Amino acid sequence: DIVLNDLPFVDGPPAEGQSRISWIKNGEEILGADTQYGSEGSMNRPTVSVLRNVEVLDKNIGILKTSLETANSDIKTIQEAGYIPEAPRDGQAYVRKDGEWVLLSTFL
Amino acid sequence: DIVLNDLPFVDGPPAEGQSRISWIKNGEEILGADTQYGSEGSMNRPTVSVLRNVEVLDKNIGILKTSLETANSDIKTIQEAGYIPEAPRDGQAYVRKDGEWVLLSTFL
Amino acid sequence: DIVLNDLPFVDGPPAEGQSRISWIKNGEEILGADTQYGSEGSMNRPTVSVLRNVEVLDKNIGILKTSLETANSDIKTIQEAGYIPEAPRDGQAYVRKDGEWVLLSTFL
Repeated sequence: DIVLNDLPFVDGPPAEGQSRISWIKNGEEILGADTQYGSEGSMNRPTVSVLRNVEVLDKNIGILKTSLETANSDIKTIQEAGYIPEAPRDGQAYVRKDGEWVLLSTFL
Repeated sequence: DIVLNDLPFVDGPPAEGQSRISWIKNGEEILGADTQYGSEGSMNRPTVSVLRNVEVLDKNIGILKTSLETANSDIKTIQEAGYIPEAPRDGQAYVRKDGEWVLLSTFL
Repeated sequence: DIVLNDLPFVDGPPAEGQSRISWIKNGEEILGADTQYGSEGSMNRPTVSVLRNVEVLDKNIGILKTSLETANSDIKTIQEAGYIPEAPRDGQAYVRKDGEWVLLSTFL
């Protein structure tokens, strides 16, 4: 069975591998980042955690995609296998000739 | 066909089961939460809605995973079924013996 | 193979079709939107980008869903095809009659 990543942040009690998101609180210092690409500061904090979740969802979609591509290829192989369908169910015996079922009695 | 959950929040006119996200507006009071795990306050508001969407995406990925696991098991069953491939198409009749196609004429 | 959309915003160096998310920075003017449904303003900015990503994930899940629905239908068709399983492997020849394998020798 398919193993996916759990979301790293939750708005509620966390399970293994998870942390509880920290929403912006009244009373805490309201801050942003001090570099051009940093993500620190309370104003960014919960949004960063939501993005961490989004990155994991993207990876999980990729895991499903790979498995589905394999399923699609496996299906195509089965479709191309040339498996033979049932013969008539009419109390008569059949043999295989030129991609069809032919009565055994025509040869006896 | 597979039934997934619609995203509960949209940045545009909503359809059934959806609400329009409320971005932070100039003039409104800029607030956070008053408890350690609450998510209230304008500073959190749109981020909370985006997280609601993320939670639904996670569930939808799970629905696809379950369906794909069933597909994978169904494919494995077909692969293990021992279905028989076509016989030669050469104007001759064939019968089945020891997992192969053998000429009927060898028995007559 | 299945073609999905790349996420438009990343917290790191972008690849083709991507932009680097701009987190809220100390020193920049802290602003929201000036209309009831606009998303402008630094306070909304990274959250908007995360939502853009969420919208793309939703679309990608839909692409997988369509492909998986086709796989499921293709599997059902194979299951309903009436393909014939192997005959006994016992050194004897078999012919097909009434949905079963019957010994050729019973007809000779």
